[PDB]
Amino acid sequence: YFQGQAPSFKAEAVFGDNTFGEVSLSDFIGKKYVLLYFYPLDFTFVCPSEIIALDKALDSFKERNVELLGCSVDSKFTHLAWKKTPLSQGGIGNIKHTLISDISKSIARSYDVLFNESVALRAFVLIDKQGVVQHLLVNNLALGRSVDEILRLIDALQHHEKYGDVCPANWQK
Amino acid sequence: YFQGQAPSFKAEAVFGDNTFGEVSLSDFIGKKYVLLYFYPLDFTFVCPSEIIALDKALDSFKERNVELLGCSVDSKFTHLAWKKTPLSQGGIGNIKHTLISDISKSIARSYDVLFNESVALRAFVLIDKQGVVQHLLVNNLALGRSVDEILRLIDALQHHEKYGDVCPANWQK
Amino acid sequence: YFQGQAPSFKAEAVFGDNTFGEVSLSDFIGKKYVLLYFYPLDFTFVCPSEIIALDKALDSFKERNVELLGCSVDSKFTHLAWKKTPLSQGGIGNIKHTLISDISKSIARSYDVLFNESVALRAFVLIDKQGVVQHLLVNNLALGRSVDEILRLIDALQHHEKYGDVCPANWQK
Amino acid sequence: YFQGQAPSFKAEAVFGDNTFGEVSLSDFIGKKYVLLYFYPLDFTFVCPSEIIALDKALDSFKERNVELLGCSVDSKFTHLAWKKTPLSQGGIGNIKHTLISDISKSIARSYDVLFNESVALRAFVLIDKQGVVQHLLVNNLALGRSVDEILRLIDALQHHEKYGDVCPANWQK
Amino acid sequence: YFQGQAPSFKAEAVFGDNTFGEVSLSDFIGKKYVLLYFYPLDFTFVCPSEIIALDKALDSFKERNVELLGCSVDSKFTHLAWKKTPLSQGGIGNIKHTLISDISKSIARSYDVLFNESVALRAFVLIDKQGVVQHLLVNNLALGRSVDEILRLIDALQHHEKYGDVCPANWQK
Amino acid sequence: YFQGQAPSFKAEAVFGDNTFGEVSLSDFIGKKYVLLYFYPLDFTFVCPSEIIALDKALDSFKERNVELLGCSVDSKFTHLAWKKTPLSQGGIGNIKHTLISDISKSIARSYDVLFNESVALRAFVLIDKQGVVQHLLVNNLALGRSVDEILRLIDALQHHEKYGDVCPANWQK
Amino acid sequence: YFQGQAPSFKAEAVFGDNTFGEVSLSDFIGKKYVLLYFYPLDFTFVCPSEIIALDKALDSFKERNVELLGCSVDSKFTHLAWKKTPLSQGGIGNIKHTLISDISKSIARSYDVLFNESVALRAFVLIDKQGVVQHLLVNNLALGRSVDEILRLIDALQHHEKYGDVCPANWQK
Amino acid sequence: YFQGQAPSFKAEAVFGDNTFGEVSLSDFIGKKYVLLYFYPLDFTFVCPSEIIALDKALDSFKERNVELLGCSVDSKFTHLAWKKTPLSQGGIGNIKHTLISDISKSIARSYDVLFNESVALRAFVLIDKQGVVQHLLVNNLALGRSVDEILRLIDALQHHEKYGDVCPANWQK
Repeated sequence: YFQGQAPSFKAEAVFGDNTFGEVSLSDFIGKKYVLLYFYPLDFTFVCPSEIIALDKALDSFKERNVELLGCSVDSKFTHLAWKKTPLSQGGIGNIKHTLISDISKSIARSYDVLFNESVALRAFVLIDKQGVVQHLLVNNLALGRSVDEILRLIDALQHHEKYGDVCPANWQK
Repeated sequence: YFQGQAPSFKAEAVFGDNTFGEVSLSDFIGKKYVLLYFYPLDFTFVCPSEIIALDKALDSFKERNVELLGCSVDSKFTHLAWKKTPLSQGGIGNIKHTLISDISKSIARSYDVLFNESVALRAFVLIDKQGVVQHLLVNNLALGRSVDEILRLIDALQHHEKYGDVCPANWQK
Repeated sequence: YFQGQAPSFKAEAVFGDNTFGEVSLSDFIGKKYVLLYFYPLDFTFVCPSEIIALDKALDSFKERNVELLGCSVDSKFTHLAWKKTPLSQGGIGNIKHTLISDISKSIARSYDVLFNESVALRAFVLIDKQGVVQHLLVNNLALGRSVDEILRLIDALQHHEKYGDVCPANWQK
Repeated sequence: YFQGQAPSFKAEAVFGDNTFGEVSLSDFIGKKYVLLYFYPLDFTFVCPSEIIALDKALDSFKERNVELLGCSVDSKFTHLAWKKTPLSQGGIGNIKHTLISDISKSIARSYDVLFNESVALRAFVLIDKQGVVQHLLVNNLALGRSVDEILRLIDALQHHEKYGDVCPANWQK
Repeated sequence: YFQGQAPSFKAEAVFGDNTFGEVSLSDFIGKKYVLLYFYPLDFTFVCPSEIIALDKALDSFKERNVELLGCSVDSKFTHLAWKKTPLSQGGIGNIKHTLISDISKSIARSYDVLFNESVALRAFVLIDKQGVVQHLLVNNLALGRSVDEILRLIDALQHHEKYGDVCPANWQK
Repeated sequence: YFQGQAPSFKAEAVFGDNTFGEVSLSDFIGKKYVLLYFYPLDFTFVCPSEIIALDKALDSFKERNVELLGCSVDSKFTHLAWKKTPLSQGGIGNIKHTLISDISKSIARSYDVLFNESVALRAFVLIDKQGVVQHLLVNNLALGRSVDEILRLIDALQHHEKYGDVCPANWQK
Repeated sequence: YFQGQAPSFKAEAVFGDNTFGEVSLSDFIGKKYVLLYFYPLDFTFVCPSEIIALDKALDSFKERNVELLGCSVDSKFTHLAWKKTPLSQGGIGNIKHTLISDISKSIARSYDVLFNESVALRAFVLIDKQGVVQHLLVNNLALGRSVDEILRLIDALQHHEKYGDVCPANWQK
Repeated sequence: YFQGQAPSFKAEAVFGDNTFGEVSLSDFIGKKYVLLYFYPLDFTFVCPSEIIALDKALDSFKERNVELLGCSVDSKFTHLAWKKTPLSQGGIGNIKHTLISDISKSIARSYDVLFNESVALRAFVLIDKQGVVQHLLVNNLALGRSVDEILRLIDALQHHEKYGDVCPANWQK
């Protein structure tokens, strides 16, 4: 879970292109950091503040070599229809980051974010280039407003990998 | 785990006073936010960068109404002896925040941070005034260097509770 | 399963009105016969020949006191968006019979029609006014083309309840 | 069950000849469609309306390349004695289709038609040339009167295999 | 099993009268000794040497206050048809002792005489007026020829209950 | 149990010689019939009527090619001491048939004659030259007085193996 | 096991009197210390060095208020016969301390001294007046020669209860 | 447990040198006898009467070829800090025998001395050169005062291995 590799997955996905494909978490090993996020459902009457805020800050994730992956229990076909629905009609519009489909609910379950065997709870999961979990943000920290905070944690992660931790001055073995 | 209450505990503890007592996570409900952190062991030759950095920033946690709780699998007696050992001799000195004792390893286990049924992995767990988990920081984000980041997440949490999430401008039900 | 009551359910639903509600199979006891049907997913590129054929023959089901219930693993929100998508754009249009939502997949599972813990297989289940299964049609009999056959089975069911079975002429106890 | 092959069996049987043999459901693969039917017991005082009606329509099943298989928990020896009992004395007479014997009750159990670990419930199971279930008719649809309906479903099955389903006119991907 | 009461049962039965009823092993407590016997099947081509030999010696069992109970996995309806079939046509004729029906196979199973979850093995079980097993005869001792031996064991049982065991002359505590 | 081979055993034993050895039930296959008998304990104040009666009739068992095996949960050492105790002092004297020792209670358990995980119940088990159980005599038929009856069953067994069962005169397939 | 009460038992026993009775370990609570010892079997050809050495030192146990209890898997009847066998004939003679009988092997099992579900291993178990285990002596310390050592441990136990442990001179909290 | 080898272990350890290493119980096979002892915790306010008494008698164990091993659930790092704390400040000082670390609590558990999945109970375990348990001393016999008694048991063990047990004079097979 937090000891070694993040739970692996092989899922169906709608790319920025609106073309379908398969995405495995291992595809990003030694290539990109992954910001995997969960949301409950497509097409609801609760505004999709996290998908939109994250997509609005897509270039900030790309500059930091981070692959954004949005995940819900909906099918890839539902994801595509929600992208073909404009924001003015309750849709997400043509977002440019990938939406993965957790139709069997196994992904949500492996990340311990599945609510009453039905929908995923809101969660932000940062995974490093080796496939190791660095953070899990939930509840009042898993909001669209949290984008600025996620990017600061990515900068801290990237800074920590480069320089390591610091020792208290007066401490000695 | 991330759905409702954080795993409950009733543990032995060494207070800032160097006096012993009992601490329950529920003692802080409707009183304080809790920053529960784990570290593997007392008395090792790896500098205690997280205990010291957090204690150096104690006043920043108090101003934000956050109770700092340090936890390892060591006994309260070992915690006390490590506080009575100065930094120059490999100790932590008289830190002013509480060190809880997870002698049965049940706390570490309930937070899924127990490594090979022996020691806890490094972790920072932020819990709100209702006893609900807001974040879990691990691996390269569970360093002493992370203090600035923890406080920014507390400020975001506190800001999010006050104002809620924001909706994309052009989105409509 | 086929001995007494059909598996019970309490599900979310999109009515003919495009209004949301809850539907329990027991709501129809002593009121209506139920033709519960399953299909895999909303929004796919396989034409929805069964939803459309059944809705086109809705008045034939109403005259025979049969409540049509369509079911897939999609949410009620997805069902509503697929109804708000016209046939020319790959939608189902404003169908006048109820679409129930099996978001937890428990309904499909109870009827033994859940394929690889993901989607429901095509199935037509006829249930009497006492809540007892009369038929299960699957595979090459669970097609849109089958509507004429379903109605003939309803007429046979209704005729059998009224008159009972017939005995061979020359047979004697 | 309804996903791939119908439950397989290897049973003792009384043929039209009144000779004994073994019948496996797989014997009919790529040869015949199978109409497997269950009834509770031989020699009862309830007239055998389903065995007799089906045998009276045997030529209609043969013209449609359908093998009729009657099944109860009785032995092949009991089946033979019931065939050697004329209709006027409470028997079935010399029927020309096969009666299989489910002495261990394993067949009934695999088709989920075993009542209180004793006798099979009335059921009509249509199986295609590949050994896949197409329908299950039970309760008020598992009557002798249902013969006309079974044959119409066979005609629909055979028609559906030849031509496939039909798409709604105005629907487009 | 052999410690206290013989396995209890409540079964369907064909009496000497050819009338149907229910028989419980407990009906005979404080009334009769019971000679419960098992055989595999009715209507086979193996002569029913045990049913016939026992019925031919019925008066010898009645004089010794023994109730004869024949048991197989066949239904009461099959038992009745086999009694209505004369010996010359492979039947048992109008036997005057009761044939019980073990349709669920639970009786055979409780006496550990059920062969491959299908038919009962040949067995002679003598039960006393308190419902306690006195003997089990099987294999080459469970033959029709064994009648003379069964009656000698009943005489020994009845003699042993009246007088108890005998002590060796020269033995002393 | 009664289907094929009697439960196998390899036990410690006191022979007629008062010498110790090992006895396996399989040693007698194709050589002797075995009359295995159980009794609760050595050295009690209940006279050993079955050991003594059987030993007094030893020559009758030898003439019929039957190996007598007495069994209790006592050790071979206890068996030997009870044989070295004369009948006048509560012993069995120098009996000439084998006493096997069921120190682990596994033999009694395999024959379903173990009472409250402590001692064996009285039982007479006749086993043929192929190692198959022919009878089990218990309770009021497992007395010392039963010797005459055991020998009559051996004569019937031996007669049945030679000539088989007899068919009723007027019966025909 | 070693935390609170020693495993409880209610066993059959042969007293010094050669009279039979029942012994419960709880009978000695607040009355006597108990030296419970195990040995494999009565009547063997291995001299009973532990029973004899302990009985020869009986008065040393009585002066120290210790109840000696000898235990093996043999019956009380075997124990009595071994006491009625003199030492010159391989017996134990009239020992004056109690021999308990572990016929079900449950006592040996509860003390973890049961060897291959057959006999108890040699063991000396000292139990205090509150029913708490103070020592377990096994293998090369569970010999008849060990009597002097057992009594020294009883003297140490009794001395430790009276005066408690001693603290190192220069040690301070 | 007491049948063959004492539970094996591979543990971290602080040697007399104050250097760290690994200790396996098997390292001492065919070399030394082992006196493995357990105590609950380092750094408590209960004086360490057993560690100190045993270390004060170290030369008596060395002369008898006995390796002293002290064990608690504390880490090797805590053990080292307690040795670097003088007796006057509540420490153990520079003891010259090994302290093993049972950080996972698996050793305590294998010896059945783990109290409430937290700390080990006081116990003295003597193990021979073949790795076989000879004694377990607990409760009021597991005190610092017990050193004189432990050494007398070692002398008895060593004497018993050399000369074996003694037979009662008048006893004969």
